[PDB]
Amino acid sequence: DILIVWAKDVDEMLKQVEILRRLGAKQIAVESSDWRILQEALKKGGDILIVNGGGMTITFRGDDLEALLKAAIEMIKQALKFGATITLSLDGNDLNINITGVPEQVRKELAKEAERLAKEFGITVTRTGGGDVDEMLKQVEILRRLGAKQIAVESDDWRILQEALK
Amino acid sequence: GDILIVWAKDVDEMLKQVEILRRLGAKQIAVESSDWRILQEALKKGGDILIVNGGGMTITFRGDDLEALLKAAIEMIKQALKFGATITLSLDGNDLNINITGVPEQVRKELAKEAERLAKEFGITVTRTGGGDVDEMLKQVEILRRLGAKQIAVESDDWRILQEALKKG
Ligand SMILES: [Tb+3]
Repeated sequence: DILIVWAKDVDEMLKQVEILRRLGAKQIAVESSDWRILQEALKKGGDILIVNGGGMTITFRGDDLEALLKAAIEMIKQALKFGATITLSLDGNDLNINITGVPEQVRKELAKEAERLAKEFGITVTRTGGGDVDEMLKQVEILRRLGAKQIAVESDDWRILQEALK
Repeated sequence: GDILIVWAKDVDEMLKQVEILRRLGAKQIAVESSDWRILQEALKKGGDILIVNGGGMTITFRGDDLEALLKAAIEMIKQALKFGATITLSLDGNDLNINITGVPEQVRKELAKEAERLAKEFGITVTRTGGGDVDEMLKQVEILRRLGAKQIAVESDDWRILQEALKKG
């Protein structure tokens, strides 16, 4: 079997991999949309790299944790209406919202609603993951040239990302 | 070539995605899902690499009032984030499906109580299900292997789930 560490933070990733290595895990894969986490996973001896090229992460930032929640609520209602799977975690002043299981048209709508909500509630929003096909080709080659022998690519929607196979 | 993973929560979308990749000449396609039906269907249609990702404390709210499920959803997110938990939600017809990870068993018990409380308040049912238990995962993994899964991976953001899966693997 393979154990896959879904990693959102480089230091969280390193701790999780070491915890599993300590207990004798022989096949550790690290999964991220963050190229930095994948490069650090590779240096620390991750057996498989999984490039997550699908979904979307919306991060609301602000010292008013109430205002982050109120924006996150409107995103959640919108995302659930579109049939999304939504994962939420509060990491300091960052409310992290991962959205999967929706097509590109819905990704674009939820990104614009996230930007609107940020201004309405007077907070900051950053969007990551589901980057362009050229960037994925470029960064996957960088992983290979760094010595990555085992790369998998993951998406909930291959209708655009199929361009990467041509 | 690289192994290409199709993440799926719908069986029909899963098959369409696998066909897109197969049409372009993808040699090794993996299917990833928390839904054991979708993983089983991936095997029936000739797949053999599967990723199981649904581990943790799984709770289902059920009701005819969509707006009451939505309200209970919001309140559970508030409560989860307060305890520093990671919360995954999906609205599947009249069922709001929730998975809680990143916390110890002591914190799991507290969020289960608040789930039963919010069920009563908003006039909906809660099913505290062992679907996310690693014992349930191992049983379902054995079924996948007997249905022809040659490569199984267990995925989580929670080191506690992967640790428990390693020890019993
Ligand atoms: Tb995955």
